[PDB]
Amino acid sequence: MLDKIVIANRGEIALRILRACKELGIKTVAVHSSADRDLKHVLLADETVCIGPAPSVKSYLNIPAIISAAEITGAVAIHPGYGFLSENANFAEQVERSGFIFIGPKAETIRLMGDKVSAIAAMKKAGVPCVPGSDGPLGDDMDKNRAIAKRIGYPVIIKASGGGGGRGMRVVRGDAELAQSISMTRAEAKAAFSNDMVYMEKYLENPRHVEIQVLADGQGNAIYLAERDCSMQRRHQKVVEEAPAPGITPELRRYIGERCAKACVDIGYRGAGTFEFLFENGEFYFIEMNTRIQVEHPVTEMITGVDLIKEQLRIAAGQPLSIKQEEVHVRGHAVECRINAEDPNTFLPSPGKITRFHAPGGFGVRWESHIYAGYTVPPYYDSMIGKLICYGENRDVAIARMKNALQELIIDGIKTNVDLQIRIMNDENFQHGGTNIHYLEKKLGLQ
Amino acid sequence: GSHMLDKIVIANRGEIALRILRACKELGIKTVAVHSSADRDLKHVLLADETVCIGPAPSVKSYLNIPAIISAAEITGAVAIHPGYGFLSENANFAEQVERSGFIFIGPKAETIRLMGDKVSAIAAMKKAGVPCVPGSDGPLGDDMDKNRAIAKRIGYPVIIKASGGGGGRGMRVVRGDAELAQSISMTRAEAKAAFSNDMVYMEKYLENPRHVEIQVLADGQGNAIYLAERDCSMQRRHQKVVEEAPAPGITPELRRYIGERCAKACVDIGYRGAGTFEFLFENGEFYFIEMNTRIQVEHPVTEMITGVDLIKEQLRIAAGQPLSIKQEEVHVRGHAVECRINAEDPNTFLPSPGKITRFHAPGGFGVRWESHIYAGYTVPPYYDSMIGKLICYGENRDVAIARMKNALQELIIDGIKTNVDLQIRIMNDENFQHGGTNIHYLEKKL
Ligand SMILES: Nc1ncnc2c1ncn2[C@@H]1O[C@H](COP(=O)(O)OP(=O)(O)O)[C@@H](O)[C@H]1O
Ligand SMILES: Nc1ncnc2c1ncn2[C@@H]1O[C@H](COP(=O)(O)OP(=O)(O)O)[C@@H](O)[C@H]1O
Ligand SMILES: Nc1ncnc2c1ncn2[C@@H]1O[C@H](COP(=O)(O)OP(=O)(O)O)[C@@H](O)[C@H]1O
Ligand SMILES: Nc1ncnc2c1ncn2[C@@H]1O[C@H](COP(=O)(O)OP(=O)(O)O)[C@@H](O)[C@H]1O
Ligand SMILES: [Mg+2]
Ligand SMILES: [Mg+2]
Repeated sequence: MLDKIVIANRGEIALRILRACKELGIKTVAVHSSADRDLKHVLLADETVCIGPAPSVKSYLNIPAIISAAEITGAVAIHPGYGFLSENANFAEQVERSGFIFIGPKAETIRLMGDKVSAIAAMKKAGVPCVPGSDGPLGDDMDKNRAIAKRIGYPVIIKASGGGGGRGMRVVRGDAELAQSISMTRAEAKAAFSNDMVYMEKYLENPRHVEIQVLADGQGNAIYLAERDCSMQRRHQKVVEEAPAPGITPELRRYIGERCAKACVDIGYRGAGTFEFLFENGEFYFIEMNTRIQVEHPVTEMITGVDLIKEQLRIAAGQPLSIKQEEVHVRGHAVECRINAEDPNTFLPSPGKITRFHAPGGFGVRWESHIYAGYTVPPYYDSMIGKLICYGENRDVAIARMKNALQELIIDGIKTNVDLQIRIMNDENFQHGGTNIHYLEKKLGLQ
Repeated sequence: GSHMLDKIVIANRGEIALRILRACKELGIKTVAVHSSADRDLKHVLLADETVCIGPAPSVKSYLNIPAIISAAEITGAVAIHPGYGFLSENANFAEQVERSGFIFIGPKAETIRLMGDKVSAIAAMKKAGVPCVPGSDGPLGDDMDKNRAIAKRIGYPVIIKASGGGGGRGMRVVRGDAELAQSISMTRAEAKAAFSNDMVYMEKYLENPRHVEIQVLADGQGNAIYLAERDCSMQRRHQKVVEEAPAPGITPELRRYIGERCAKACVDIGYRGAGTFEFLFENGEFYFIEMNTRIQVEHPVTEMITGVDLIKEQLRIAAGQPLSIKQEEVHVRGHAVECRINAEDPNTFLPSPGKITRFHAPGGFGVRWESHIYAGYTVPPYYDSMIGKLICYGENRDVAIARMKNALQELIIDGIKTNVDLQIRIMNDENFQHGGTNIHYLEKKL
């Protein structure tokens, strides 16, 4: 019944969604900005509609233009991908009210779980352990704020409730920096996400980032698809993700997986989502839920055989999961390296025209990207231009294949992080596995 | 497990040389690329640790230059040579010379190449082993036409003349009656002598309605052997394969086990070592042996997708003296995979299309695998086979595999030369291919 869907996104994820539609005989409508007319998926799409000028605020965040596009092409559903309006409760409400299927959760669920402050409360209520913190928004009373920081114990982190992508988070190591770190985060969050709401959380020094993939049909069925380790980070943003997570025992996998599946049923969750945790000394601590598909979804696909984009579409078309928990089986290992148009050392954005391009191939090699020779990477958007995912019968083979595939990958004409990713694959501690969320920056000697 | 071979010479070119190169690099084996003077810019040559030019462009002077190839191993201090497919891979003289010079032939023992590689000797052995063959001259044809007419009378007059030392569909002519017989034997002998340096021909009954079904084997040479399902390769032009798939449609679990066990038994009985394929004509529920490839095959990736076994790595493990790791009961068929060969030829007149590839884009996505050395800027030489790449698509079922293939072929861009991409698109759209079980004559009849 999903004859035509609007892909409310761009770049690599838009192409990912397009491919899934194409395989399923579903008509595609590519909505794009005036800077994105030459996107790969825009050229492969059945229909195209320019929804605004180059800036995201004036295009991909343009709610009325996106709905109008669905309206005028007579689409039935809208896939928001990740970022942009995918976790915008207002968007979902309006799409559904306009008579279109929103390929994601109900808006009440987006507001419960997509907003971080409310998410933590709902998880402390439902029987999921969280990181000790302010357990509410922070007020302007700075004596009250200091008491909190003393309860949980420095270092602490100030986090934006409406934040994402590593934005709106500042680490506080003592009272001397607390007032100004709160103020600057409120400001950064206000200008980046609207919402100036911030809370306080204990800053964990030695955890790993372990996240649990879930699918739920909104009819009372909910499964978990093992986990992903995403501990290799810079500026609180993921650089390498892998699945399964090393060193996670079957007893722990089942413990935490069942909690997340239970949480989904208890909240009536609908679609794909990810529960993100800080994992340290054998314990999981909930930090946030992404109520949407995630960038790193392919590594889970490769180890399970489950097509998560197709599953999202199954759920949106009103069909229950026909995958049961005992039918989920992990085989092998997959690693994903994000490819970013940025300086390999300074990490400042590198827009420009790609003058030469060559993609890697081979058994277990999966290249996810819209880039091509002669494609100009625009300055307006996130720097991630592609994803390289390698699968292998085991983790050593996955990493060996990634080294090989990074050696084949050519992207000339702009700076990229390919050199960085080769360095990480060659890191003896990454090869042993289980490095923490602070490792990459420590290795790079980043003050 | 034991240490891998330190260093190998890859004694081939094109897509199979790159495939072997990738396997070496995952296993930490150093690579030596021997190449002709026309192949300096091959992708695997550009990736190889060491390169040696073994002669000028013509294959006779380079990839068939036995002493140059062996000398190359010695100069680089390689310990083994992998012959790929074609060229010297089923040349028993080469395998002997390789061993007598102190290197490992990553292949069967030379004795086994003579027994099973030669088509006349292989028919004889299999018949003595109690393996059904196609009725035929059961011996080389001589020069007196009365005796040759008499053999055709016995078996029945669609007959085919086949070169004992032939391969790639070459050195084969169908004969409909007496009038054509003398000239057909004569032309087949002359073609064989020029192509394979062996003018030996035999006569076989020409089967009207069979499918091409072949069984993958893997033997450690120590007495253990397994099979890895079957492949159907019935879509052919000039008796050479165009599309391959695995598993073969209409082959049951019970039937697969029947033929697989017999092939595995045959390996133990003849002392086979390495990867191999037994090729059958499958007609009226019965298998009839036609040949054994005593080497890796072009289409090995379809079997890898549906079994998870890395056939090249297994070749290298076995050549390192490792016994088979994989037991028969560990081998499981999952899903379905299709391969479309990509050839630089006119899609309609099949005229060779050498030249510079000016634009190139590989297909990507879940379940899509691309096996090719080609790149934008690369010149396809006129000296060698037209096959420039292989596209392989996997799905949870055959319908999914075929829809994915369609889409992948549509994404593929190769400008500058003519290719058969458009024929493969016609084939995926063919109602009878979609049905399955089309016979070996279908593609040419469709045309
Ligand atoms: N709440 C949000 N609002 C707007 N954009 C977001 C939000 N969360 C994430 N994004 C954006 O979506 C993209 C993917 O986010 P990222 O955190 O890199 O991946 P993931 O969370 O899927 O692992 C980034 O460009 C990021 O800035
Ligand atoms: N309490 C904490 N202690 C230590 N690190 C944290 C904490 N909260 C977040 N982080 C760091 O920031 C990363 C992203 O956290 P998250 O809350 O999911 O932010 P985002 O919304 O940007 O995805 C984590 O992987 C971790 O490295
Ligand atoms: N006995 C042989 N002598 C020389 N070349 C061969 C021989 N057998 C196969 N080839 C070549 O090897 C390549 C692969 O053979 P082909 O028949 O296409 O694949 P396969 O038999 O692996 O399915 C082709 O170029 C073919 O011409
Ligand atoms: N007896 C036969 N009757 C009909 N077709 C045949 C026969 N033998 C071979 N062929 C056709 O030629 C193809 C190649 O046969 P094969 O002996 O494997 O030659 P090659 O060494 O060239 O691979 C087969 O797949 C089949 O389609
Ligand atoms: Mg997060
Ligand atoms: Mg053959």
